[PDB]
Amino acid sequence: PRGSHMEVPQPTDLSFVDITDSSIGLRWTPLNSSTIIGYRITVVAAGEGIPIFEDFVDSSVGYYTVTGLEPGIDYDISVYTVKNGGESTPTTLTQQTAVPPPTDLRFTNIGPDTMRVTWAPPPSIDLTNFLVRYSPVKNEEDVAELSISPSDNAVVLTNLLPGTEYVVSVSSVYEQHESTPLRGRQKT
Repeated sequence: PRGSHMEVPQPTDLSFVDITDSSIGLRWTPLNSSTIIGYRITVVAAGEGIPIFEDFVDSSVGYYTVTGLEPGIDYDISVYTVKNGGESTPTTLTQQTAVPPPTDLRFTNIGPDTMRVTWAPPPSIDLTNFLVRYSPVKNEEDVAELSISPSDNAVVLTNLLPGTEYVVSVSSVYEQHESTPLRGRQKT
């Protein structure tokens, strides 16, 4: 088959960085095979079959990018070492672009048992909702939850206990997938 040889090693140390705004960066360490032609990289969502993406770089390149990925969906990335119409077996790994969390959580005690909580939503994403979780700092198991409109950047928590500290987390939710929690704590 491929015959003429000293096999074509694949690369190693495949690395993937994401979020930062839909941009996935893929980097790796050069293969061993002497006189390489370049690399071929594919990114494919882990499900249906049409959305595969491909890019090809030169031998002197060790990274490449893919844009506008879907938040919360798993992608498999494969890098092949290329040598004039000859390719190595690929190295691969999976990546799940994070759902952008909200930012800058602010507390405003508006009553002895009431507090207003506001935040800045993640720009450029049509969220399903924000999920608010809160509980006393001494009993995180007495957590309470609230599902807030994606167009809403605030919520009033009521019926809180006097002289009590609460832990409040706000999470973006996009098709069942939550962002890391935006967390803060305040005392009534």
